[PDB]
Amino acid sequence: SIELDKKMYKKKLKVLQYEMLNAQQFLLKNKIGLILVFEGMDAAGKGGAIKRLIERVDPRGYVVHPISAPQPHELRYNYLQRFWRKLPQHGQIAVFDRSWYGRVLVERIEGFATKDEWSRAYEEINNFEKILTAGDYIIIKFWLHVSDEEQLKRFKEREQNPYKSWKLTDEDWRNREKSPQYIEAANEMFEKTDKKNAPWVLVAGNDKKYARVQVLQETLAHIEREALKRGLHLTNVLD
Ligand SMILES: Cc1cn([C@H]2C[C@H](O)[C@@H](COP(=O)(O)O)O2)c(=O)[nH]c1=O
Repeated sequence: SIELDKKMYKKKLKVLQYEMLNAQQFLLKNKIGLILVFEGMDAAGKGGAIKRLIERVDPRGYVVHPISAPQPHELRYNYLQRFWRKLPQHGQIAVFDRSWYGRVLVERIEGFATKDEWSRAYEEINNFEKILTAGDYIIIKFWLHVSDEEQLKRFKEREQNPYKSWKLTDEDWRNREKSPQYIEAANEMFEKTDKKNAPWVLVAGNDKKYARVQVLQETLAHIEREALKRGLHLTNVLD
């Protein structure tokens, strides 16, 4: 595939979003749930890619969960409990903007999880996801990669953006210094939890338009593959 100008990007995006709406109706009709994980550094473009992914999908059929730090009430349970509570029904879509993989990313880097906790978490997470995918759930995980210089450009845009500058803090700037550790943790995560039933898709995120298109294409492709594995064929169930 090639990069496209804005008009052709818009047309390709519109077709892919129609196909995503159709795929949602297909998964609902066949009562197969869909779980999408998004991870990546601050300003990697997770939020915008999610917005394009579900923009034309029926709002009754999905929930986007913006995941932040566990609250004190959530820490009274196992770290996966707050995520168990958010799982979609069969036939519904759940999007996790950050996810249980925080156990092996920010919580590992910041020392919130002990060494034993994050060390054993890879197989705990594999086993959890396998429970779901052996039943009636499809899981895809996306890592949006962004360069340090592109992230810096986006931080400066945010600090000049009246809708976003209130949220950018000195702590975020300082956390940019921890990026090497995050990259190492993400690479170990990829090595240990990239599974056939629950793949990691690495998304080239420096160009937002390409990232949005790729997220849509990869979601649709894995839905079609998993449909085939289940003896079903994705067709147009809209018209
Ligand atoms: C998303 C997330 C953040 N955190 C921590 C990191 C920071 O100390 C704090 C706020 O992070 P945030 O500003 O990126 O949401 O919460 C966790 O411990 N676990 C998580 O899953």
